[PDB]
Amino acid sequence: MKQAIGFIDSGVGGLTVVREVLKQLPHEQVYYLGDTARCPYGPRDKEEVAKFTWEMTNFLVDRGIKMLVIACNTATAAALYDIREKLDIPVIGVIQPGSRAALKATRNNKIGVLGTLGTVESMAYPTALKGLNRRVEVDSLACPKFVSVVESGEYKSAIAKKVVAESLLPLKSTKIDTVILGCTHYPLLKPIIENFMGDGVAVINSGEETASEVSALLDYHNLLDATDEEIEHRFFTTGSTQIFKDIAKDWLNMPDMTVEHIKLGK
Amino acid sequence: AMKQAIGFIDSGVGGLTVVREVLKQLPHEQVYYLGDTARCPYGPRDKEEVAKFTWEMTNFLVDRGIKMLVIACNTATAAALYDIREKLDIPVIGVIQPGSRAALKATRNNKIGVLGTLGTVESMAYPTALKGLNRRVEVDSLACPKFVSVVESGEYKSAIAKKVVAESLLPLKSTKIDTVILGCTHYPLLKPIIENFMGDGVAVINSGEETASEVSALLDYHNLLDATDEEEHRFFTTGSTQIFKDIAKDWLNMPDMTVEHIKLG
Ligand SMILES: [Ca+2]
Ligand SMILES: [Ca+2]
Ligand SMILES: [Cl-]
Ligand SMILES: [Cl-]
Repeated sequence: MKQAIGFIDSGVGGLTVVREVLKQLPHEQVYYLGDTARCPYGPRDKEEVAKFTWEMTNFLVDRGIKMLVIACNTATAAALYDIREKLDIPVIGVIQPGSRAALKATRNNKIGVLGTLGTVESMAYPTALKGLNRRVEVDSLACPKFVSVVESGEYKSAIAKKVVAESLLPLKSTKIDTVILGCTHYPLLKPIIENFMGDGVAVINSGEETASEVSALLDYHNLLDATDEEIEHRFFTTGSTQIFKDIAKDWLNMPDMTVEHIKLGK
Repeated sequence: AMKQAIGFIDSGVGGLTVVREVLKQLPHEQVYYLGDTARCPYGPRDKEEVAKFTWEMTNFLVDRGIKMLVIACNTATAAALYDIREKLDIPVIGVIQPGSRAALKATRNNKIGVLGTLGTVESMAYPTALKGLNRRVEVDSLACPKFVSVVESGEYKSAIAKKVVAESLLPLKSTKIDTVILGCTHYPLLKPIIENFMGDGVAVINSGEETASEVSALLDYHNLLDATDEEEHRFFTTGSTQIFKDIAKDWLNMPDMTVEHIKLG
């Protein structure tokens, strides 16, 4: 009768959300699916992204999940409303939780948003933020290089420092006191970004609030488990299981995990 | 008439510690607040009576057209949350679960102290919630019956408050507890004194912030967030309006507040 929390993503970035779920909800089993054969999603057409997101959704629903996290900013924007309406389990994305966390952390209502070209172009974060607080001013900044620096493992190195300083220089001209990491890969750069931005700026890992919302929703529906003793996490990918496993076992401190290859769509 | 309020119910001024954070995180939402000052304390009351009173406050605010309810009182949450959630057609949340999440996020060694009322402690709601989230947590609870009295009397910044806090909390210093949950919504009014007493190795937690984020999340989830530009909060007490205003205006920074007296019985 034990059921997983499902996570869907285009790749490995959603693992940063899983990381916070492991901390905050240690009794819950996680089923994660990264569609690495077809990432990036950012460049793709909304219809296509919804179709892909439904394929991933349907796969995890067949596997038995009691809640779904769309742990991808692009998929969250393209499909959240339709999936939430059609499924009878709770479904959330990462954008409303990140926005909430920013509104909690800000003191001057000047917020920065870092993300992919697609994310920043969507205006999803400004729309969420401003709907909650009309006084907020939001500066959005595309950071095209960051995903590569993280996936390639360079995110602690001298390269990351230079890439962060280069990319975020515009933000230094502002009085922003809060920066939302609006791409699930970006938490791996968080210490470097905090260093560049300085001690007056709160840097938001939206996985932390997302995990809290999962916990709250599970409680709200009386679905929280009491033990981790028969926990069997499962990781699924459409791309290379080895490349995925190599990253995941490091980010999640899980040397013994198993990654299942799957075939979706076409 | 198009905006509807979020309702908050409490034994007295404690619920204001949740309201403060709602005003911050949800600045366009209207608050309707009811404190049952005339029957405070709820702490030493039997669970059946706490539930009865909590239902009285609920009915009052439901009749005023609230769109969501926050039980901003820990003993009431323990007594009545599930029954009120189950019977109402509007979302209802309590304050024990958010406090429990917040404490577990702050702890470094998994050793948590809970301060609360006699009723909250007897219920074991906090240890049950905490261990339900992380079975490796170690929880110790302490009943602090004088704390509510000092807060409701407007004496929470005084020499007497400092003595009472020192008297009650001294046993926590003989432990390795690194996190203390303020498990009565009145207790944040005493937080500077408690922080100074406990010292800097101990995270003292006001769960109002975590409660307000949950209110925000549930409104969004159910498509209940206010999208209008209407500009008027309403406070109700079963005791003296002046004494309530003196405390509320200190805690909230809201010089022009509307406070009215009501009868529940
Ligand atoms: Ca109204
Ligand atoms: Ca231990
Ligand atoms: Cl008591
Ligand atoms: Cl209480």
